[PDB]
Amino acid sequence: AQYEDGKQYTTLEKPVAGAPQVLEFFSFFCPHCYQFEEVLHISDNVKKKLPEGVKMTKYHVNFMGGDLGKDLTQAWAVAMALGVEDKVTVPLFEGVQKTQTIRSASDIRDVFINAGIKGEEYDAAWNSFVVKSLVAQQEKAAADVQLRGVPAMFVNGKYQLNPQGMDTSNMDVFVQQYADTVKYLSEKK
Repeated sequence: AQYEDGKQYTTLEKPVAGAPQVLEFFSFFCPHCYQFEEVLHISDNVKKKLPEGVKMTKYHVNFMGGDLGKDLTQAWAVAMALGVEDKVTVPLFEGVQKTQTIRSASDIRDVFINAGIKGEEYDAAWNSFVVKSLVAQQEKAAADVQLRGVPAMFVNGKYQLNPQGMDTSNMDVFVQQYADTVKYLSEKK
């Protein structure tokens, strides 16, 4: 087969009912995740290959970066609640990995302020129970798939992407293979 269970993807031994159709996990501390988002633009290219209106979900994880890592999971919940992911993803990645200026929860807040989210609005969302619920959803989704590494992509709660053996000598060819593979997995019956 051109797509083989155990090679380009794995079938979860314990599938997850009700899971998002396309579910990515990342950490702003995760170096491959910086490449995936800032250089390869994996999420955007998967989106362009799936039908218009499929739900893609992207969650942050707690198991990298200790205290600040868990602060970033709560900040990502704020980003999802306010719908400002496209404004803060680059400065959060660069603040953690490029300039390394994000060292406290206040430094995270500064990134939102600089991106145009008013301090009053960020603070209200940060302390809101809507955000607490999104934090819980992120933790539960990770536990549902027994998540131990990032970046990770899961399709229909049933399949995990395995990019590790794919040819990465050409970054556009690799991104296309990745997206075509997600599309194939989404179409499995």
